[PDB]
Amino acid sequence: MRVYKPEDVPNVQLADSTRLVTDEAGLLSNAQEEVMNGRLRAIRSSHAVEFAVVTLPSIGDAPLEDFTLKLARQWGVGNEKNNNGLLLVLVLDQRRVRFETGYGLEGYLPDGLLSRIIHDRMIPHFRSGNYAEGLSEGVLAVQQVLDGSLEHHHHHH
Repeated sequence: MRVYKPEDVPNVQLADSTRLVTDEAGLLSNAQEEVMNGRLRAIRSSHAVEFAVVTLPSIGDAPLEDFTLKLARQWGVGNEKNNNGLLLVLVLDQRRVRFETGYGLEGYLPDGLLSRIIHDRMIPHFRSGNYAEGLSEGVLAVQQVLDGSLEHHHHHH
């Protein structure tokens, strides 16, 4: 159990803009991460959306929803409601995940929808102990929402 804060997470969206995946919890693996990289990168191109996935061992007593916002803002992807940007953070000691949308995804992915996706895919796996399966299908769920709506490479500004 190691406590993590926003500036304890490696700022991948400061350099790794083609990966977007961040495993600190040690729950994912190179294969799972690389397959997820292709998914996030596909969205990063097709829908132009900055979708970053992060996993942490523990946040301790830190507020999960506020945590995601703080991390997204410093990375830019959520800096006072960024257009096509979305953050995802998993916390092992809490067994919970939380999404963070800026403003450009409000016409696609509402917070409530993202909250439901947690119950639809993440929870059933976390109950079985499948953290990797929960994350992967949680990401795929968000992906398919966009993939089904934006039939063509769509750029906002």
